[PDB]
Amino acid sequence: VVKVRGLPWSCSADEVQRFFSDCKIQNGAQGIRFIYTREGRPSGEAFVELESEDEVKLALKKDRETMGHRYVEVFKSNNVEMDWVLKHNDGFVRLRGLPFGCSKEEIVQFFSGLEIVPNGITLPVDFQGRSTGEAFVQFASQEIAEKALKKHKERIGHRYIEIFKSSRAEVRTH
Repeated sequence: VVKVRGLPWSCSADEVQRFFSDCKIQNGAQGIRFIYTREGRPSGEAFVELESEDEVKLALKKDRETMGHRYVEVFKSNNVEMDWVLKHNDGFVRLRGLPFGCSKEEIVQFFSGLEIVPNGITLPVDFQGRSTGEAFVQFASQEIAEKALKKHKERIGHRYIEIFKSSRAEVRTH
């Protein structure tokens, strides 16, 4: 059990196997289990199933290896962590592809109508410190969040802010 982060949303199961060629992935391609959202799309974070305990060190070795044009975070995990995953009531919204220096003030001004819960915007950072380009948003109600989803690609600066219906589980994993 080796948790992965920063993987692309348009990647294949063989791409992570080719990325982790040094390691012998248990249960072939089935072992490289992706973590999906409530919408169904892949999150960007995966759950790799390393066969041997010695291969875990070989897996963790590529902690900041460049998969094309981005850094991939690699971290050790427990089998219990993999079991507790929710993919398939909640007022969460997965925001994706945001301007570089995008502020919480910019995001609140964007959804000027739909109410956000206190400190709703939970904008996460990469291991280096920079913003991931994605964000979260806990609205006051699920019905409020549903309305937010209607603006699924409005321009913020010069970016179609892709909005997806997420959950608290995805927010806790980030």
